[PDB]
Amino acid sequence: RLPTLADNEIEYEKQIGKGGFGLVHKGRLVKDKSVVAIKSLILGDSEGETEMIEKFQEFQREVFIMSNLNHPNIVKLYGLMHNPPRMVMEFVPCGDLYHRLLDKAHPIKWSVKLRLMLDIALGIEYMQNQNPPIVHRDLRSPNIFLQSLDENAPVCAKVADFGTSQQSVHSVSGLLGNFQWMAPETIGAEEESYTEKADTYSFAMILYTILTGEGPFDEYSYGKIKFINMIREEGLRPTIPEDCPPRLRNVIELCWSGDPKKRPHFSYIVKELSEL
Ligand SMILES: Nc1ncnc2c1ncn2[C@@H]1O[C@H](COP(=O)(O)OP(=O)(O)CP(=O)(O)O)[C@@H](O)[C@H]1O
Repeated sequence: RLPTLADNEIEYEKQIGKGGFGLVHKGRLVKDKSVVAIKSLILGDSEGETEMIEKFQEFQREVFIMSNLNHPNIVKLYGLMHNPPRMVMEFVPCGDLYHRLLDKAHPIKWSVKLRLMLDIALGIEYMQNQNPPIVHRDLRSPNIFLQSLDENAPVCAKVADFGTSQQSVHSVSGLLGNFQWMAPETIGAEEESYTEKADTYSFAMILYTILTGEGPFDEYSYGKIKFINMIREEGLRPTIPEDCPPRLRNVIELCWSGDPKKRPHFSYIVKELSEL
């Protein structure tokens, strides 16, 4: 169930849109004075081929997945708008995890890192406890939005951008692109199936990037085919630093296991991370 907002129920402020299927605007709900992000669906008729205009299904997939999710560590969908088709999402004020980690002169302090780690873990835990489980398929640092970087804040990090997300009681397949973040069983061929355990692998890469501030696999340089082979067949993984807490190292290593079934349930992951 998703409520409908009219053009008068919200007021626009500005644009900040790097949108995949349109434009993103900042705005406010007239009722709450609540700050809000507006994601529009813009079909460029003078832009793309009839196969490219299948970004409609992405906008759709997002709406469908978002309508069932209600968790503090997942970006909330307030409602839907028409003409154009628009998603009304809560505004997350501190940017995303990818851009914040680029700032080397200002490293995130240890306690805040843990808040971020646990925040994302709780979000994904929620996703995997759904019936059927939510497979995000695009878990990476740009898709983690930062609510606050204060260690005592209610919510520090939120999971976002469920556009390529799949929710099926059966098996899910499809070759994914962004290989440095994605499970080995998702990057080799479309001809093989995978589960929500792929997200558990992606999460390990997110744990690594928070811990080191560095891009996963940035320490290596291979051609695409050689890179995919190493990850799949030779167990190529980013190097966990020697000073990393023993319990965090174990969580990361189990979460990026080549064998998907060895990647832990998030009840275990949350518990382990909370002991850090
Ligand atoms: N709820 C929100 N709160 C604050 N900013 C948001 C937001 N939703 C989107 N944005 C911003 O609007 C822009 C739109 O990006 P979008 O959400 O479409 O991801 P994307 O698909 O562009 C990631 P990539 O470029 O890697 O594919 C981003 O810069 C993001 O920071």
